[PDB]
Amino acid sequence: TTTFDGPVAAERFSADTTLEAAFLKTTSETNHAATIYQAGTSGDGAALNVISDNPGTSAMYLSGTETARGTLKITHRGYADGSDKDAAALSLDLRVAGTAAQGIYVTATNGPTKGNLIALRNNTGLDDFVVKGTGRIGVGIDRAATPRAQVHIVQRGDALAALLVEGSVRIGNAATVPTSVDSSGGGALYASGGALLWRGSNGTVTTIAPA
Amino acid sequence: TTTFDGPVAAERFSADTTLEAAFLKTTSETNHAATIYQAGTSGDGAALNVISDNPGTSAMYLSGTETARGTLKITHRGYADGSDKDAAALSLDLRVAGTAAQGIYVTATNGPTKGNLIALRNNTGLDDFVVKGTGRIGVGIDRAATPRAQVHIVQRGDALAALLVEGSVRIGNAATVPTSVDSSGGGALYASGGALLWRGSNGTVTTIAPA
Amino acid sequence: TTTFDGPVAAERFSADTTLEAAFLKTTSETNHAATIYQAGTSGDGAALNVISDNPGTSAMYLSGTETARGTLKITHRGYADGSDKDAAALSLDLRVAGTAAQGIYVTATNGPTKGNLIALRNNTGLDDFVVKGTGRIGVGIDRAATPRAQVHIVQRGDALAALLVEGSVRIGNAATVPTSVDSSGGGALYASGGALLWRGSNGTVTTIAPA
Ligand code: NA
Ligand code: NA
Ligand code: NA
Repeated sequence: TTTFDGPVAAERFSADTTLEAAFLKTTSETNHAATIYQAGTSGDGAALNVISDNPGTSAMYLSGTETARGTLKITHRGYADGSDKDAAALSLDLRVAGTAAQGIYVTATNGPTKGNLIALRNNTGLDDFVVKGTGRIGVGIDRAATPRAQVHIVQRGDALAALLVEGSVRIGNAATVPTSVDSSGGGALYASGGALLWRGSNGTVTTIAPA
Repeated sequence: TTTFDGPVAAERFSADTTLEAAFLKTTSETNHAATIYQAGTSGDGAALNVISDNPGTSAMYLSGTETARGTLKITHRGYADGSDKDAAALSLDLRVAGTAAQGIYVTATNGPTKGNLIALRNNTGLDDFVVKGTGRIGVGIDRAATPRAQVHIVQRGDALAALLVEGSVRIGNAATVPTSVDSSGGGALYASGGALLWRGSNGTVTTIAPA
Repeated sequence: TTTFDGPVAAERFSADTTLEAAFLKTTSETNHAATIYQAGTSGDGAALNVISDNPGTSAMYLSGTETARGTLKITHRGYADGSDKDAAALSLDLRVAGTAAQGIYVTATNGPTKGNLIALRNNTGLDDFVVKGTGRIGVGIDRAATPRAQVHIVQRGDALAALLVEGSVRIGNAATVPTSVDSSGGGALYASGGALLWRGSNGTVTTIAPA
């Protein structure tokens, strides 16, 4: 063993070992524990290449305790001319035909979070796609609004419909008969005893078609 | 070149080079290859800061061969008082106006996986949002259940509707006329020859409105 | 301080410090800046283990400027026998009961991207689930096609319906009355003045049920 009381600088560091090759611990209010930087401006060089051959353990663990930031924060620095149309911030490949591996898995093992499970926020003023902690889904709703149904879709822009279905729509019997409609007016379409019914905004209930 | 036959300890390691700055290889059944740890409890210090200026290659590659874990596993250690409402496990920023970069891209280049493409599982007993390997989507279905349509939504909790649409609903002609309904009863709404039809649970088929 | 003019090799590198423990900078068109490799084929060893105790800063930052690749690229090397049914490429755990932390957050802080916010592409020829830069959503649409509504669902495979709703469907009044239908034929279902209406493919408009 060799102990340097100060910093070491070198052209390169390498270890091929049965010990843990690196343990880098920093305690500071200003310094990161590690910076890895690829300054090349072309070629086949990444900043960081991580590989595991061990099937019994995650190739990589990341744990944080942030109050107002992402545990992993990924920035893609794009191009004003749109020459990055084939790039992504995050790309996942599930390789090997026959695999049953999942793509993205999100849970909360001590109990449900009160925060959004996913929030895609590209267009100003909107939640393009959001799944709330409650499980309700918004599609084009006002940003940070509470969805007013299990799934809430708003027709935006020059879209000609809120919803297109190329196929049939099954509607199960409602467990509770509606007594109201949405604040956007219109009405409530539901099944009751196998029949199709509409409650309109003025409170008229019509059986449209029988069981 | 300098070869240490044993471990090296130092106050800091730095390299500014044209070689690969670090190669850390471990072969073990108990040791990780590398641990990076920020022990600070406040300030602007991260554990790991990775940057690339090379547009021709991913800033970071991660490859694993896990049988029952995530290739990247991210844990956010939260707070019982909800003081982490602005935090996230994963945060992506697509910067530079004019960019055409994508957010999240998932595929399976050797053939389709049999596992879930995404599974958001916050609430006990439920799949809040799941996209199966088949492409079917569940919203509030029982956890791990097979969706019973291309998209299957269940009205949960105190939601007043399964689906709210602020706009019109287009229904294309069904390629195959329904001959059955869902196990939750109710019926099947479909278009046929431009007309709107309902099949009820007792098998009655009604043309509600003409083409 | 100690300066090595050449490469250093050792059995292990460790630092427990108040400085940044590691700064690894490479400028090259062929070399990565760092490779971390777990060559073990069993056990509890990961390649990389990253931990932060600092709540004021992301545990990990990643920044890239790719034109045609992912900033973070994750590959899971699977198994032909499906013995990886419990594995995932990305796994997120929001821990601590009471937490309000979010799962996945995606935005574009300089203005909207023109690329897909999320694209799940498992089945050949299809977009299983895609959210376009515009916010439109496709479910089973042809891969890379533009959705023809805010949400566009296609009944695929042996699914018996495009959409199943176990609950009621609220339809708000349409801000603009439809004057056309989809290219898949059928018609347009909408609310108008609290009433339910259908426009069929031949242009007939029927009030199905009153407000
Ligand atoms: Na639009
Ligand atoms: Na609820
Ligand atoms: Na199917």
